[PDB]
Amino acid sequence: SRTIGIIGAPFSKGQPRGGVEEGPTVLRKAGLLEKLKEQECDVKDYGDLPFADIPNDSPFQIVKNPRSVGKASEQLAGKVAEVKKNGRISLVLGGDHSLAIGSISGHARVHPDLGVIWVDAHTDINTPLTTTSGNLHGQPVSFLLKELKGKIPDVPGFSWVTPCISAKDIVYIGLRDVDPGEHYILKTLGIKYFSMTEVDRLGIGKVMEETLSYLLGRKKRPIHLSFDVDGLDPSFTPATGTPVVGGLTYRQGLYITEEIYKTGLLSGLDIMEVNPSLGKTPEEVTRTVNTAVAITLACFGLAREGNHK
Amino acid sequence: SRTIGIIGAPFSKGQPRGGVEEGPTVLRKAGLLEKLKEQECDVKDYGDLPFADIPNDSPFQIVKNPRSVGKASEQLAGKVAEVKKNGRISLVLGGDHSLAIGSISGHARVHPDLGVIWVDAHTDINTPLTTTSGNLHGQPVSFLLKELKGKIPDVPGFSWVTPCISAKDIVYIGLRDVDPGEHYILKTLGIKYFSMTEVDRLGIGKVMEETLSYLLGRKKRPIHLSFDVDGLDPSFTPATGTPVVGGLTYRQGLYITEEIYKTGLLSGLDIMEVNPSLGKTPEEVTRTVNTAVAITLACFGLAREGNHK
Amino acid sequence: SRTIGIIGAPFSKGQPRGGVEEGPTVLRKAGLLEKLKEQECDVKDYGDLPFADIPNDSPFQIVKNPRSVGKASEQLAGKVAEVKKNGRISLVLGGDHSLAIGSISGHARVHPDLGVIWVDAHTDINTPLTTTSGNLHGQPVSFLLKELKGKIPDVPGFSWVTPCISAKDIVYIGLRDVDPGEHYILKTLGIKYFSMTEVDRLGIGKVMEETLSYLLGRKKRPIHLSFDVDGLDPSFTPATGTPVVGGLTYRQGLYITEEIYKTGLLSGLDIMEVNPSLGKTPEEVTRTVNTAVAITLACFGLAREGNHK
Ligand SMILES: N[C@@H](CSCC[B-](O)(O)O)C(=O)O
Ligand SMILES: N[C@@H](CSCC[B-](O)(O)O)C(=O)O
Ligand SMILES: N[C@@H](CSCC[B-](O)(O)O)C(=O)O
Ligand SMILES: [Mn+2]
Ligand SMILES: [Mn+2]
Ligand SMILES: [Mn+2]
Ligand SMILES: [Mn+2]
Ligand SMILES: [Mn+2]
Ligand SMILES: [Mn+2]
Repeated sequence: SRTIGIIGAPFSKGQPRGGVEEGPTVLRKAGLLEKLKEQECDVKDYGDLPFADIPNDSPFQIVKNPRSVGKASEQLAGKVAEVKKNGRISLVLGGDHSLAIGSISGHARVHPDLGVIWVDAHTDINTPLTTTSGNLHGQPVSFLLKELKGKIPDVPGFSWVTPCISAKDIVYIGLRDVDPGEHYILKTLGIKYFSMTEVDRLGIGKVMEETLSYLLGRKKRPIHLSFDVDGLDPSFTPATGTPVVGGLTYRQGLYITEEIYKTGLLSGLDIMEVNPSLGKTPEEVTRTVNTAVAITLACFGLAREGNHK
Repeated sequence: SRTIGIIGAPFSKGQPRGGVEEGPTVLRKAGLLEKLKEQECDVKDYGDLPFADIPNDSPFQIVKNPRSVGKASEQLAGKVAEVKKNGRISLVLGGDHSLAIGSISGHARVHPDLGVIWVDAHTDINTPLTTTSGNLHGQPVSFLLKELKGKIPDVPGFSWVTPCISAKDIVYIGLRDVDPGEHYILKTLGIKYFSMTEVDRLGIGKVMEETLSYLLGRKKRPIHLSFDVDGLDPSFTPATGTPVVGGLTYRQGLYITEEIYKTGLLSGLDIMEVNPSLGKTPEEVTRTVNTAVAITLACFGLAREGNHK
Repeated sequence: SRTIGIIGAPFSKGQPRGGVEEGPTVLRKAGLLEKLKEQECDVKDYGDLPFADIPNDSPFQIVKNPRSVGKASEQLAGKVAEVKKNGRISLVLGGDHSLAIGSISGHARVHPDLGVIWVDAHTDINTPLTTTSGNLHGQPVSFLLKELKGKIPDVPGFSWVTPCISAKDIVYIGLRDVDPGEHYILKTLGIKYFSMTEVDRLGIGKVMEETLSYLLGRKKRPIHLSFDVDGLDPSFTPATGTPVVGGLTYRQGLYITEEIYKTGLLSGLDIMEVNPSLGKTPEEVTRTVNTAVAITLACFGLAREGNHK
């Protein structure tokens, strides 16, 4: 069938609010393993990677925690190749979406041919020289992008990085807050993206068919879904660090995942940007966490129409 | 025009929470008659059927209140034929969705040629031998289904039942919680169904056109819409006994009904599973009840674009 | 590029609740000017028109404040021609949707060839002789409509009015509460309209393409978008005087505006029916006001996918 390879990643130095490290914990305690098990799958729990804080991690210009971040992605990069090595799907319940540099790295080391689906309200493609806020959780893509190589400077922590995916091989879904420089990158590189504008025009039914035919048209290669919880409307996932209104509906989040699942080409998965601490009432934490589990499971089989052996 | 035949059915022994018997009451007191009247229709209020509790109604295996349930459907079965007999549309504001065995019975006795539209978050097609919870409110379809005859055992209360509708003559809309055995029945019998997955893919616009062309393609026969309030998202109908998230929007519920109305082939209608007692605030009761009325009326003419004589 | 011409219009005598006059104020204080500026546009703030209350404004039959209303539209009519005169888009943050008679007047005086997009949960096409409630905020269209001339009586305050737009030149979007007489006008005149029923059938993607091809098919003429905040669901714009459930989603409101913007044929705009006083919590005021700004800006360039110079 499809074997799962779990990697907990309680990292938060890719952005300001630390709580995001609570993700693996909360995710796990919400009953993620048993639920996957209730389905058809050999869950391999490679545990939570221990990250040793970098004592002297002085900024690169305005970029905070570069080494702290770059190593977490390096550590994670190795691991992710080990699970893809044991012929299993890599499942990364992350902290901040900066780890994406890591996930996609180890995955590519194995399947350099993969295709990416970036579900997120943000592009996360700012470079170390375009970032305004200066947080790394919003620049992962620019490190992975081949056509962007040369645009990216030499930052402490990422000597190891080698651009793996090309502009013609990633698709964005759920975008509604792109920085002026990120938009310039989007249109100039010719990146395929479905902002909330297109989801409204085509509906999620057409959006999914187009993303997948655009990705799996020529060849049937490995798929990597980087999933940022803030891709969905804050009424479904309120406990995120950077939420925007006009997001994807509970149902829309479930359609994407069921459709990706259905192709059976998923090789890598990451569930990012959830921070229970940032939720208002205790139920908003429940609402953001449960919704998160409700999506992971759909990726691994669960369909609203039913299942059976 | 189209004459209405009202039948109140305060039954609840098809499931655990009794409040569902409040439906006819609350429905009526919400001003259902006058509103229908405000439109074009001869409302015939055949009243609320008096159900005498069955003193000794011991379970059939794990199936509770079999006789209590089977007779309510038998009583109701008769009545429903009387209204279809007086050339009127049968309108059943029910209690629990177990009465469906009854509604569809008396209706079929008259128009054995009818077609069914099961709007519900659940299939309600468990047999007396597949039911896990063991409640009858989640097995009505298996009693009505011809291809299922032979699968259904001999249970106290339903000697009278004769499978009326066939697998190729019912359509499910709003499904998102189907039991492992129910799903096996769905796919094996080749039943037409639009789970929330398809509503997301095709949108309600295409879903309605496809359900109706699939049903009314060959011939223009009678239509029976069994409507379970939990078919809609619990933010619109929170006062239900078994609600699921990811449901149908207020607007989507209204589109189905306006489209069914527009065909003018509606012969039977049932509004089930509403239980005011199960609502949190007093307004959630108002929200679930009013939404319910807002759908009934659409079935009988009211259109968001307007009306006039 | 596209120059903006602002006209504040704190008018409320077109309906009962006065607060609607707070619109220009709240709108402005919410940072509307700077935000437009953040984009590409020469904002011309022609200020808030001073309206002198009419001491003796006795009703015309059941029509309250006729002169008070008719002059506000006359005053506004002049002004709107001045901004269209300075080759700028007319932006009218109004009070009650009765001012529409005015906006569309001065605009037409300049571009008698314009096309109209009436986004609203209501048709607002009752005549002085069909109006039941008797409020003018729900009859603006009947004064502007050519085919309706002759149906409209001679009411104090509007001798100046000359029907500018024809039945084949306006489109309604977001309708869900049309009076029996308004519906009769709709169907008889052959007016193009997309009630919530059609938005559900075609989705907003098809709705926008059809409205614009129906309007801009033959010729590429000026566009006037009259925007009533109650066109959207009261969960997005709760602080309105006459809100209805089943409305347009935040996202749907944004799609319309981005699509209208994209044609680059917008010449006139009005943002009506917002009344902060009528909101429950202080945040519902924030929710209704911010949502309003989020739409204005989309009309003038802001796109969820991004922007840049
Ligand atoms: N435009 C923002 C992007 S924040 C992105 C956050 B997240 O990882 O959740 O997408 C910046 O420059 O930090
Ligand atoms: N799978 C559940 C179905 S409960 C159905 C409830 B109702 O009538 O509301 O659809 C069971 O076996 O009882
Ligand atoms: N049918 C109502 C329409 S109220 C319309 C209000 B508004 O301007 O917001 O659309 C009447 O006759 O007053
Ligand atoms: Mn992200
Ligand atoms: Mn994000
Ligand atoms: Mn049911
Ligand atoms: Mn149900
Ligand atoms: Mn209006
Ligand atoms: Mn309105």
